[PDB]
Amino acid sequence: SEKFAFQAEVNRMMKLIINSLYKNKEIFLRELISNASDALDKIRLISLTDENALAGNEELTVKIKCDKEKNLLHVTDTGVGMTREELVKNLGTIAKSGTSEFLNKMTEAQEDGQSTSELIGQFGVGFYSAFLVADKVIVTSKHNNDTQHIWESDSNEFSVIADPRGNTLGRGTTITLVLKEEASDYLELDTIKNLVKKYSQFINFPIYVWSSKTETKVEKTVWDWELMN
Ligand SMILES: Nc1ncnc2c1ncn2[C@@H]1O[C@H](C(=O)NCCO)[C@@H](O)[C@H]1O
Repeated sequence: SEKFAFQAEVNRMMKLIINSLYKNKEIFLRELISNASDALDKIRLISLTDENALAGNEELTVKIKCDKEKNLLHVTDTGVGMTREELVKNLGTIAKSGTSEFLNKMTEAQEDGQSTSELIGQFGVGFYSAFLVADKVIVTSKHNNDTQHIWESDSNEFSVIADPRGNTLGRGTTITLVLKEEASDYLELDTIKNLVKKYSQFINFPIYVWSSKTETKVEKTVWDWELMN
């Protein structure tokens, strides 16, 4: 449907982030998990004021799935979600007041030889680190005040469409990563489980990985959400 170019500062930001974490690519998952935590924190706080805030989906979880066969990684939360306008502005521009400070602090850091990965985490701009391991990033989101929408980008542009599938999330957001060939190891359950456990121990919400256990030629395989924190 509707196509957009990234704001120039976001193009600059993306490159800064990519270069900062280029040799620590796994950090992308830490940031997606941190963002999902923030979104969950937000709807939890809204529920203090809105008696019907959780009506679209009564759960408060992060859920992560590998799809080796389709080369996809999904990170789904039932947090606050994003309206169409929010997908466009939050992901495509320097929206928040603090974000603009990131760019300056990031540059002053890289000159003074200070660590920068803490800056990415502190300012919550880690979403773009997804492009370290993904050729395409897809964001499906449902907010109580809007219909379900899909944002998609290969980092050279982005587009937003209303989801033709309707409201499948209930409430929350899915980050779908179309993984680079070099990043296929993030499709392995053992790798993902190890990373999710490392980055979710400090999160105040339950995080699940869609895992499998095979028995016993005759084989029996059991699929279900394995709690990681
Ligand atoms: N899972 C997520 N759920 C709800 N909102 C999310 C989200 N992941 C990112 N966002 C929103 O997009 C913004 C964002 O990550 N912009 C890119 C860096 O500035 C976040 O500040 C947040 O407001």
